[PDB]
Amino acid sequence: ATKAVCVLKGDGPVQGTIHFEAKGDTVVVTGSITGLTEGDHGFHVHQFGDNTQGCTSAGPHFNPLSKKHGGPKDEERHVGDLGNVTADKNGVAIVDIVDPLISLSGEYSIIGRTMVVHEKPDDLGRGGNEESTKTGNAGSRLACGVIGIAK
Amino acid sequence: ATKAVCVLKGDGPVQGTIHFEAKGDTVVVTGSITGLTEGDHGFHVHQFGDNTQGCTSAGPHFNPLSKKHGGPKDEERHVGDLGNVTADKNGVAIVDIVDPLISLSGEYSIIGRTMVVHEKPDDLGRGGNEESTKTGNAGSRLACGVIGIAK
Ligand SMILES: [Cu+]
Ligand SMILES: [Cu+]
Ligand SMILES: [Zn+2]
Ligand SMILES: [Zn+2]
Repeated sequence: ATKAVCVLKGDGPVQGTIHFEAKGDTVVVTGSITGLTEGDHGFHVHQFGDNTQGCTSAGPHFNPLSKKHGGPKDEERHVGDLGNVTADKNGVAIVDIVDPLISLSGEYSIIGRTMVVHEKPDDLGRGGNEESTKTGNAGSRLACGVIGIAK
Repeated sequence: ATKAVCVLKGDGPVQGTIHFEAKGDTVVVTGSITGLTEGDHGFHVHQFGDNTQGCTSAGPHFNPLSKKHGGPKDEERHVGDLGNVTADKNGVAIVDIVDPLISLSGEYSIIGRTMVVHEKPDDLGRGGNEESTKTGNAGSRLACGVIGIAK
């Protein structure tokens, strides 16, 4: 794909639509997520596009390079590690990301994988417990969607 | 991918879980769809994995070869044309398909595309009208899901 889209859904108030575009050699990630608590929320590509057990069956973060969890600017990060989206007082987080590791084709393709927004801020792998190095302590998955080819 | 999965959801009673496995040069499609009226129901891969407008934003049957609509055993068929699933009196259709045209990788890859189950039987391009030649007269989209990568 050159364009992809993801509709985030869960059991609670959180919803969103995420768009992806292969621009130049990078992927531009845009959209919005609504119904969030104010502040940062972990935002990641999870390995499986599998919603059979809700957002749980999406598996861990997309990680073809077998690294520990990090922030999007880190060398040591998962390919899926897109950092945090930040909700305002109205519950709206505007997604605006350009990422060097994700792709919409080949080895790094996130098509058919899952976008997940989480309950808590991602500590970007700097929390100092084992959990930080896996998920950034971002906690439960509020909404997710399988990433699909868009027109 | 080598395995894929789709969760079909819509605005009514119909839902399902469809699994896909690359086997030799085919894709094995298994699963079930529940909440259907008894009888045949059109079942196709559609072009976009785009659920922003429910099943409508999936677009047409996946058709990279620009062919007319057919049944899965026809030479003249869309890549996405998987025929019908058949619901019993209890409303359960068991999906058991082997298809050589859809793929889980490359040009005919259905990863990131949308599986759709329909209101009416698919006449397999044999209804004698113009619509038959596009959609098999399978009617409304009861449920759909983006096909994602599975473990
Ligand atoms: Cu995540
Ligand atoms: Cu269809
Ligand atoms: Zn991670
Ligand atoms: Zn067709």
